This record gives sequence, structure tokens and C-alpha cells, in this order.
Amino acid sequence: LDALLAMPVKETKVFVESNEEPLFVMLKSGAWMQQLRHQADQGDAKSAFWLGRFTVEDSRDGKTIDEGIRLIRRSAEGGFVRAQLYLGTLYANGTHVKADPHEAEKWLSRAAGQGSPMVQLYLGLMYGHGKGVPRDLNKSLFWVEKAADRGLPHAQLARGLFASFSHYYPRDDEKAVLYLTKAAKQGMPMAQFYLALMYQRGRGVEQSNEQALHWNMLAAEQGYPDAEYAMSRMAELGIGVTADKAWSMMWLDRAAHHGMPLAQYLMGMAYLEGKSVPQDLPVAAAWFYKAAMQGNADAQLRLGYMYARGIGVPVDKPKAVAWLEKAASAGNTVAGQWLKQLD
Amino acid sequence: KKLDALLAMPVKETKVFVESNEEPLFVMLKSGGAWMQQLRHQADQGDAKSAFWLGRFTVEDSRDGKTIDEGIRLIRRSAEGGFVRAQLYLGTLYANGTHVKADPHEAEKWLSRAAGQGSPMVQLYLGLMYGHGKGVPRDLNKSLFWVEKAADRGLPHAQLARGLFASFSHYYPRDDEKAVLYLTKAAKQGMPMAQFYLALMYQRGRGVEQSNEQALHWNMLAAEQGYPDAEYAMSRMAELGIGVTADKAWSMMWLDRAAHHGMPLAQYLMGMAYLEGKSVPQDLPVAAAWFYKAAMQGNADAQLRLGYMYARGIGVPVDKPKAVAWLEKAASAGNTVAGQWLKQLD
Repeated sequence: LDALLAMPVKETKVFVESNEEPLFVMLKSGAWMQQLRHQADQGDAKSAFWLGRFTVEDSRDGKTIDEGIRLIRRSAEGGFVRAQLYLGTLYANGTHVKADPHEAEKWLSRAAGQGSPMVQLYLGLMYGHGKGVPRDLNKSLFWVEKAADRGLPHAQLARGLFASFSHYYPRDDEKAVLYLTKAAKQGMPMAQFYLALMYQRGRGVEQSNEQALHWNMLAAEQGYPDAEYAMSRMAELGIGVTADKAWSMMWLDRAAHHGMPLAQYLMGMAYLEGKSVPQDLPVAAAWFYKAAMQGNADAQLRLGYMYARGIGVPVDKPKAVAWLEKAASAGNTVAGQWLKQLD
Repeated sequence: KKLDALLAMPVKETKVFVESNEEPLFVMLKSGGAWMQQLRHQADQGDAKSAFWLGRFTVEDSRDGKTIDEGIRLIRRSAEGGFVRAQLYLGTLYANGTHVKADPHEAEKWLSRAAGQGSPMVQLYLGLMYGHGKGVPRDLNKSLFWVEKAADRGLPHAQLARGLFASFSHYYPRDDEKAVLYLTKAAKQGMPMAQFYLALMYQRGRGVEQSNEQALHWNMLAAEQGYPDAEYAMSRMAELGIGVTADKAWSMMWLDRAAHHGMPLAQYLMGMAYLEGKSVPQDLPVAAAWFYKAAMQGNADAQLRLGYMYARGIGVPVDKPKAVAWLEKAASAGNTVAGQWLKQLD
């Protein structure tokens, strides 16, 4: 069965960035109580927040939550930054109150206006989102860039990715390198990975294979899979170092064991065609399987054929078409051609 | 005369019901003044509730590390006392590595006790963590135990999750008979996603005897709630006469709903509808508009078709950089003819 090896292999770029929008990438990461309430009703804005917050979280009664939200709002009127942020998220997510974008914007803009750079980055990421607060990409860049200039590593990465890989924010490769470097010096592997990507592709800075090797190494030493795969390509094509196919797949092995579906699929390829490692069909099918579950249509295609004819695995026609039509739905044409053959 | 090559491109047929290609496990995962002295007195004399309230307040308010230490001791004093809230809070501290260093076995201890006497929402939350492996050691058997525990108590999310784990997961085993059981329980509580997958089981004869009548009834209830995947299924049933008589007019109201509801596969067929001037008057700009809406959601056939239309100026201005941008994004998905046109553009 050599028809599986005869298909042309898809050559990838040295650095493989995420296809996901950076916005959604960043947007994912007794008697004592009577004494306490008496303090809040006399002006203690801090007692009003903590009693009110722990009231709406330790109760399912509708009227108990309402009487706790009053304490949270009363503390927000007093200007407590924690109450402004807590009441602000309540209106952005519609939790326990009507989802009010104008009311959510007011408290979150106040909390960010006097709060930590984390809260400022939080408001900025939500300003270019539309849900919760009204969409405003200018106010979004302002709060994100302000939180970055204060030293927050996450906001620096966010500002760099927005001016480099976003379908929303303007493209400025020169400014992206400035903020990616600010976060890469602080130790963020993703910031070091994306900074090395810029240094190689010549976006925003002068092309330098010496520079791309430095920042991607710092990210690869930390175990960042995308950086480890970039090391597999740099070592194979002799970029920044001399060519070393053996060392190339040392990196490919790390990124595969670290969970990267692209590396796992290429590891399955490596053991399928015994060229850089001894041919091991059951191990090749196991590597295709671990990436096929993560949605890699290329691995789903290889594993489906190995099931249709029993290479490395038993002959299982149910499981064969199970992965084939799961890969054809992802746009794999040849997967549907083989699927058309199995009745 | 340039449309002939575009119109001759084959359309990607789909099943009557189109389920998500993502693993169900990952999908479910995304789904001091005078009052304090009075409070601290209750804590130091057995009141585990007061020890938790003071302890949690002290660890989340204060900035001094010595106050955070004193608060966690109060939380542990309340957790050892048997308070469910303290067991849960202390468990997540060891699962996330917050303040204390992450201990998956110590996290499993306190989180299992919280679920052992807590709400089904807590039990499902722990059951999913067992399947994820983060925070607690991965154990698929313990995962199913706490997911079934929350599902058997009437929680719809766990009922849907247990049904999905028994029919569309590669981590958990396959039991189509069990899948229909738990999907039915969540469907009766009005969950549109549960009703959709339940109708899928009836229509494909998995776990129950094949029935288009039942598959029409449950998918109807789901589609009437605006569930886009169910609305697309209704369009496929109405056009093919499955449990109903064929109605190409009714079949495109479901397709129109599912497209505006953001479903990429429906947006693609909307593009096909206005490209081939058969069921509707041909409108090339509108076809490229629907293709674009579906192309930026991963649909490799909209990307191929929008790319060709960008290359030849069909419904859009001629734009070679945008054409190659779409053609290679579809050729990366595995579209053969998408790469052929890419080779014809240098």
C-alpha cells in the first residue's frame, strides 16, 4: 500500500502562527453581619462592596441578590474601584441585572480610569468586541496601549498582535515589533515566538536569521509548542544554524508531545515514510490519531485510509469512513474521493 | 463566459443533520473594625461558615502575604469542618496553583468532597475536570461518574454532556443506547441543542429505531428556538421530503434563518442559491457576499469560490492579492481544484 505515500506533502512556512483572530485569542486568557451592614449604610464603601459581592454570590434568592446589588452599586457611587469593576461586569454579561451596554460602559470606563493595568486591558479587549459594551476600536486601542505602556506584559502582546494579525485593528508592522519586544523581554514565550516571526519575515524590522533564532530559542526553551515547531523548521532548512535533520525532529518530537496538532501529524508522517526515523506503522497511526481528535484534517485523512485497509491498525470500515467524512467536511477533497469508493 | 468554470464546480453535499466536528469534551468545557472581631470570634469557636466568610474575605481583599496566609488557614479550618464552600474553594486553590503550589492529588481530595455533597453544577464541573486532566489527575471513569451524578439529579447541561460523550466523543466510549437516554432527558427540559442531537439519533437510526417522524418532531422544537444547526436540518428535511413532503419554498426559510443566524454551511448554500440562478434570480454580488460570510468561518468551498470570483472579477472587482489569499486558505484545507487555480496564477 504505497498510494498513501504518493500524495504531495504540503510545505509550511518556517513560523506557523494561529489562524484565530488575536482579539478572541486575548479575550479568552449573625450579629457580625448586622454590624457590617451598619458600617456600609453609614459611608464605608469598602464594607458595602465586600458584603454586597459575597451576598450575590452566596445566595440564589432573587430578592437577596437584589439587596446585595444595591450595596455594590452604593459602593460604586462612592467611587470604589472594585465596586465599579464588579458592577461593570454585571451589566456587560447581563448577570442578575438587565444587560445594559451604556451602563456597563460607564462603570468599566471608570474602573479602568483609576484601576490596575489589568482592568485597563480588560476594558480595551472588550471595546473591540461589541458584546457587553458598545464597540469602539479607537477606545479599544487607547485602553490596550495605555495598559501596555504601564508595563503589563499581556497588554503589550495584545497591542503588538492587534497591529500585526488582526482583521479589526489597523496594520502597523513597525509598531507591532515595538510592543512585541516589550513583552518578549519580560519572558512571554508567545511574545518571543511572534517577535522572532517578525524578525524572519522582515515585517516591521530588517530581516535577520540571527535575531529570529534568538527570540524563538527563548520561547522554545520554555516549552512553547509553536516555537518548538519553528525550531524544527529552522534546524531543517539551516536558518540561523547549519542544517541538521536529526535535530530538526528533536524539536518536532517536543512540539508533538506538547500537544501541537501540526507537529503530531508530521510525526505521523515521519513514522509512516521511514526516512528520518525507522518506519513504525502502529506508531504512525497513533500520532495521526492524537492530532485527528484535535481537528487536523490532514491527520484525519491519513488515519482514515489506514483504517480502510488496515495499515498499523485493524481493518475497520466504520472507523475509516468516520474519519474520512470528518476530514472531507473540513474541505479535504481527496478524502471525499476515497469516501465515494467505500459504497 | 467565465462563469462556466465557476458554475461547473461541484457542490459539497452534506447529511440531513450536520453535527459539530469538535470534541464534545472541549465543547462542554467552554459552556478590621468591630464587626470583624465579632466575626473572628465565631470562627475561633467552631462556626465553619464564619471561618469561611472571614477566610475568603481575607485572601481576596488583603495584599499582605501574611494576611493571605491567615485566610487560607481559616478556609482549611472550615474545609476540615465539612463546609462545602470551603472544600470547593480550597480545592480550586490546589488545582490552579493559587497562593499554594498546585497539588493535583490534594485538589482531587477537596474537589471530590465538594461534589460529594454539593450541587449538580459542582458535580458536573468536577466531572469535566476529570476528563480534561488539568487541576486533577485525568480519570475518564471518575469523569463519567460525576457527569452522570449531575445528570441523574436533573441538571440539563450534564444530561446533554453525558449524551454527547456516549455518541460523539473519542475520549469516552460509545453507547448509542445510553446517548438517546440522556439526550432525551435534556430534550424534555427544552434544551435546543439536546433536541437537535436527539433528532439526529432518530434520523440516523443510532440508539433507537430509525424514525423520520420523531426526528422531525424533536428537530422542529429545536429549530423553533432559533438553533441554527437545527434550522439547517429543517431545510434539508423540507427539500428532501423527510418526515414531511418536499417543499423547496419552506426549505428556504429555514436556510434563510440559519444563514442570518451565522451558520457557515447555510451561508454557503445561500451563496450557491444566488450563484446558480435556478431557485432564485441570479445575483453575483449577493452570492459573493454570502460566500464571504461563510469563507471567514472556515468553509473551504466558499473560500475557493470567492477566490475564483476575486480572480476573474465576478460579483466583485478584480483583485488578485485577495484571490490568492482566499485560494491558498482553501488549498490549505485540502481543496484540490483550489490549488489548481493557484498554479494558473503564477
